[PDB]
Amino acid sequence: MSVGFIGAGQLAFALAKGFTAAGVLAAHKIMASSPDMDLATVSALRKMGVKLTPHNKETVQHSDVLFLAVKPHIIPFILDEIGADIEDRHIVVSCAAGVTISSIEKKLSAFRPAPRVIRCMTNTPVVVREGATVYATGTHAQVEDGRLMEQLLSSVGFCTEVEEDLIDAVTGLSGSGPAYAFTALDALADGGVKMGLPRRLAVRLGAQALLGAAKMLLHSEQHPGQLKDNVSSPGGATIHALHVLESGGFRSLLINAVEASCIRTRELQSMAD
Amino acid sequence: MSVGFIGAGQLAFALAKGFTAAGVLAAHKIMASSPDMDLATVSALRKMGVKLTPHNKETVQHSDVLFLAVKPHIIPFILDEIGADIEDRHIVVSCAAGVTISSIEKKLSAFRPAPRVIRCMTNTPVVVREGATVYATGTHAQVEDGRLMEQLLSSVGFCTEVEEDLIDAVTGLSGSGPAYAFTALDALADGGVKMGLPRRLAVRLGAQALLGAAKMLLHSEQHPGQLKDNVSSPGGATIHALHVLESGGFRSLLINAVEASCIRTRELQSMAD
Amino acid sequence: QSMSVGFIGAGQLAFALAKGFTAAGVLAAHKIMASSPDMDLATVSALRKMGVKLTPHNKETVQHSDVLFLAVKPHIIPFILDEIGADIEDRHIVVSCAAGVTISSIEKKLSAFRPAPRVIRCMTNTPVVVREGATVYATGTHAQVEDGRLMEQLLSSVGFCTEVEEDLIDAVTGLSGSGPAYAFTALDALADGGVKMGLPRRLAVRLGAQALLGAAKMLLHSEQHPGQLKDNVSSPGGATIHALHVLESGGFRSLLINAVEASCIRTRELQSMAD
Amino acid sequence: FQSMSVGFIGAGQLAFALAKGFTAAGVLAAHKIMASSPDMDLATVSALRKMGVKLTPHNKETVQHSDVLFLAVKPHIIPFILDEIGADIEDRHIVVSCAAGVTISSIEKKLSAFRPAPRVIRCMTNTPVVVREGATVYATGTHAQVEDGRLMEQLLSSVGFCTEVEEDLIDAVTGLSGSGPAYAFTALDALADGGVKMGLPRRLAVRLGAQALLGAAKMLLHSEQHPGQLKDNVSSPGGATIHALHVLESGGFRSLLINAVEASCIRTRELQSMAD
Ligand SMILES: O=CN1CCC[C@H]1C(=O)O
Ligand SMILES: O=CN1CCC[C@H]1C(=O)O
Ligand SMILES: O=CN1CCC[C@H]1C(=O)O
Ligand SMILES: O=CN1CCC[C@H]1C(=O)O
Repeated sequence: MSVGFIGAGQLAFALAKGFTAAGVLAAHKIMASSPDMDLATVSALRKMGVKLTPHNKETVQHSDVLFLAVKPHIIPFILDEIGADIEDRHIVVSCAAGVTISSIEKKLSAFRPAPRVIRCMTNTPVVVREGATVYATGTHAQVEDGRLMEQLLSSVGFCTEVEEDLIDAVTGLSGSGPAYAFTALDALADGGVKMGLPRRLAVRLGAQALLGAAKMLLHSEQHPGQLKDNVSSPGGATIHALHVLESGGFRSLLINAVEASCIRTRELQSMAD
Repeated sequence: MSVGFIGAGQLAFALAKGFTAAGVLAAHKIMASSPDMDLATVSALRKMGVKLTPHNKETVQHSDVLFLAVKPHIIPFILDEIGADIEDRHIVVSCAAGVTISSIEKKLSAFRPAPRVIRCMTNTPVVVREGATVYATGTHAQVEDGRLMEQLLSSVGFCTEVEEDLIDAVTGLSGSGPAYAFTALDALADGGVKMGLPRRLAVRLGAQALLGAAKMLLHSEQHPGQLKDNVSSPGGATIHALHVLESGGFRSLLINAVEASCIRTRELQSMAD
Repeated sequence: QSMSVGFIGAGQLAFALAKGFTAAGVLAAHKIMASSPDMDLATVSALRKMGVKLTPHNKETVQHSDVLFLAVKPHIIPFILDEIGADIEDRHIVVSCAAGVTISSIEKKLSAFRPAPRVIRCMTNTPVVVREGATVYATGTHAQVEDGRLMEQLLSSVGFCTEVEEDLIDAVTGLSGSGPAYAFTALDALADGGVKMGLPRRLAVRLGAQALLGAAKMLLHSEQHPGQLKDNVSSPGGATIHALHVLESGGFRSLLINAVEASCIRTRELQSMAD
Repeated sequence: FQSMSVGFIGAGQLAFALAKGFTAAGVLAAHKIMASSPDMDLATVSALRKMGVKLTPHNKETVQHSDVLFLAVKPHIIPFILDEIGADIEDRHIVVSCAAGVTISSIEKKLSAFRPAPRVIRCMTNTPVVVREGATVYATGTHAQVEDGRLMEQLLSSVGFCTEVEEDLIDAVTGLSGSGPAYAFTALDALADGGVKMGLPRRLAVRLGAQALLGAAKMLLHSEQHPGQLKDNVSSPGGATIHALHVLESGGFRSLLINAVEASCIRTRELQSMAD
């Protein structure tokens, strides 16, 4: 099979790099297109083996699965540019935040009547094949289309099917989650440096701490609260540090963040509607 | 070689499980001892293949490397119990928080004059072989002793040598860090549930988000701030969520936490001095 | 070259551009004119001693200028356009500096007189006066391609300048348009802190200003983003990382984000209020 | 001073920044500069090599081939350096400590155990010397000749602002201009986040924020006004800027920067007293 990318943002690069690292796709069977392709990401993808072109039309003509990794504002402009080139073989996979299956199908249906559409919310760590992906199938997607999507995106991380009305919430949690983590890792590093550690060592240890904790959770049947309980010894350093987190309302800020991101995602649909 | 554990807390179990999963030690070459061994962790370690005993003395007699995974309060009581049994072959590895190499050597030197002592700060994710470990070598540790320690603890995570005066700070960062992460994952899950996701899915996606983000950081040369910049698209959901984190002082709470844990660790030394 | 520049309005922004353009030597002699209803005598004196021609009639500036800067308050823009509208000619480039006011609304006023007014909208800031301004501009629907290039070269002589899409200008206003006032507020507070710890006020003002200029210049001359530079200069256990913690505890970052957003939102309100 | 050699004990960020500024200003030949450091596997050590600076692992070699000696090491290393090279300090030497908090008195006391009249200067500079826009103060020790202080004023003025102060002000200077660039990097990172939130590309938001701050600082430096008057001058009635100033005030923005200068100054004083 052949995969194409319309758009060349951080996400298209991350997916193409994950797919090739996963060995599920010969990078020569990947094509990308952009309006502005920087001399870096161009040389990044050209050194990767990904054929490029500045015309979205050529990418559609040589690709089977079409990932749309463009800003939600640009999706309808793209769809009306390539809709005449959409064939029956194509599966159109929108990664745009908020943009609904219905709006994409209604644009494409003006050309050929049964577009096969999938909507997905994934994230940048597909680049190291630890992405978190959900997807919903559209009204003309054959059953095999969803199984293919599940197989392909599982090669670069966790992936599961959801009902479309959960995707804005998923965007607030795992779509934006890596930025929450980078912010937390920056701050944990500042705390390590304050108490005397070299910056390099502080960044490394904070990151390894988070990675091991998350893997511990993924590999147990327990919820986060029981694990917190398990590792907080009576009277110890850790329970003292947890108290100062609670005193600033640490937990509510992360709830606030998921909510704010989910709500903004819904606005990005409405503004594009 | 043969490894022994004095104490059977969450840490001794986590290390023994990591070592056996790593295949660096035949679990029959691991011995553990505890004052109170619960019928679970006993059956956990007995099903694992680890020989047990309720006498610390037998564990010393059949082990080469001796991990002391007991509360800092109990260390000097242990040392005066086993000090007469310490032989020239033994390497004594203290995992206790705050307890200094000097205090351990001064206890053991009352018996035989050149105890080989190592101090380390590791964490529970060694159980899934993603620990974060630092260690400092004592005044009679041969050079090979530190290289052995580095090899053994690298089989269950990241490991590096540090000067002893950084270890209290490391405790505040990666020693306590998993609890910070479990707290954050609990709260991120509450945020996902608030916006409509099933609890199971919310826990899974938050954890995968954190793991992928941390792996992304470990696999780039960049610091956390540049990665935050890379994934925050103009006007998007993520930058909106980051603002609400900043408005609650999210960053300062994690700095507060590392500081509080490091300071409490120093108190645990002084109270034991 | 042979080109002439005119200012309608004589507030602090128009003064700052006239002074910066003359310090740049980018125009021939006597090529700058400015007009206003009630110009204060100091501004009259300063501009006159600068070589800038002055007149109370906006029509005179229009008639002797090729590039026309409108540096008046957004509320005043519709009245000026009604006054000068019949005097706008094909050769003219109308550059609006008013916050919020859209190219669309300017072209709509001017088109009732002549059909194809050449309009550019820009957001610049006061430090053009020392040739370190930050300027963005957007071109209107009847601007020739050479009009944007002319504007770029002109405003580059007094600072950074780049073209943007018009829908970014409100956000630029919140960042570099209001930026200098955020900096003056910060420098006043840093000086207060220096004085609290025992420095003379004069020394505290100078040191804080020099620290901010040096820091901004470091960033401009590196490929790095600010986060990496913060990491580079915060030594373990040191005085600087201790002070960064107290900034974080008060949510220092969130306040500057709040400021950019508040200025951008108010700028959007200044368009609609005119519309 | 086309004949004098400059030496750096320490080859870190400050040493690189000064050496780069000194050579960029043409005030010193790079081959007249020598630096020593504990470990050579530093990015700063490699950059010094490429600049033409001579590097050595032995502090005593630096001492023996330099006339002006910059101590660019952490405060708690100063007493260890002074014990190592004290016997090699000759009469021609000017010793310039850049360490935060460490007093002239403590440096002279160590060196005087060897030769009796060490010429010592204490300074507090900052990283922007690397683009020749540093902010520097210095105080002269009890055996410094009058030409030593004016030589110091001459050398450091080539990489930014420089003035002599009484020593009891240097801890305060550290909290203001020593730590100052870090306050600005934090402020620039947040302003860029603000620009991005409102729809600007990140690269453009970084560029515009930096240019705004540079131009503001230069405006202030080039007037006789204090910052308050300039804030008044650029804040038009009912406008976007004054609305934004109000939200800064509502979070106590001014008090946070006062808190910062104070916290850095207090920590600098602790760094001395710990070493004492
Ligand atoms: O209880 C957990 N931990 C991990 C670091 C040391 C110990 C403590 O909290 O004191
Ligand atoms: O910019 C990053 N992301 C990830 C989720 C969607 C997009 C956004 O912020 O709008
Ligand atoms: O680390 C940076 N600096 C600049 C001033 C002194 C030193 C410190 O923070 O202690
Ligand atoms: O008053 C100052 N300024 C600078 C940006 C625009 C204008 C305003 O605040 O509305």
